[PDB]
Amino acid sequence: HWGYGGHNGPEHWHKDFPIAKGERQSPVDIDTHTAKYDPSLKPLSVSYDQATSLRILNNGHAFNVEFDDSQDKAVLKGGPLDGTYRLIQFHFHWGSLDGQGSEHTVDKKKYAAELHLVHWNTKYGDFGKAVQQPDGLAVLGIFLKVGSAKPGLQKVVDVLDSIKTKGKSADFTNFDPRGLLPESLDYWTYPGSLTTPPLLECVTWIVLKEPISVSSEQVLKFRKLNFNGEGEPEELMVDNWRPAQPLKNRQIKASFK
Ligand SMILES: CCNC(=O)c1ccc(S(N)(=O)=O)cc1
Ligand SMILES: [Zn+2]
Repeated sequence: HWGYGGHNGPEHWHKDFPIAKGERQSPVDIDTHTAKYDPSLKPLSVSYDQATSLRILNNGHAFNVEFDDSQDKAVLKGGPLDGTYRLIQFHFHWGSLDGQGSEHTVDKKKYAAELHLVHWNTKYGDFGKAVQQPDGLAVLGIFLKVGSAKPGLQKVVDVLDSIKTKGKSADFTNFDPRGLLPESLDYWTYPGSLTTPPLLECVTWIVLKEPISVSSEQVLKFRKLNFNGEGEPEELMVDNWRPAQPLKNRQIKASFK
């Protein structure tokens, strides 16, 4: 199976998922000196007031906080998007040490982690149909740096002990994802892909410029998770990030001057 180990990591994925070498793969490096301000981009509308989180799952590659997406509760609109995108899950990618972990980079800088809030375009009816479309998904990406603690992250880190290994889940209701956002919603955007197999080219990426700060203790708790299942040899869940892929024939646009 694919992973981020010594023998099944990102450089191997193309053998089962040839789109790994496609034309709109993610993540990418964001060159802040080449991305152009686009005055036609609108403010992002993040409407998370009615979000309903349900569960948190260790799926062997990350942990996903899952939401009820059976109605337009938590939605993303505006920005570069046409239409309404419903929040289905969020997860993170992170490193074995603070100097790596993000998927996107900014002028080659790697952040300690990156949060992905995954949304699907409701014009396609369900998530599985949305991932087959070039405008099916919108993923809001937020960098994490280590410094002050993020109060709104602590409920997530304190449940992690209960989902240490692959296939474990826990009830996770009433979690408010607004507590994971930075102050500013200035962003970069470009067309890309899922960053894990099947690597489908179905994503409008929206990457916030302002990182959130998390504490060393918070990220250390992500790094105590396991990729393996219960009872199997322990492999810490660290360095679950794909490195930057070729930009090819794409432009990265900035929402801000
Ligand atoms: C189809 C099963 N895979 C997913 O639904 C999926 C969602 C988001 C991302 S990411 N890392 O680009 O936000 C990758 C994969
Ligand atoms: Zn992701």
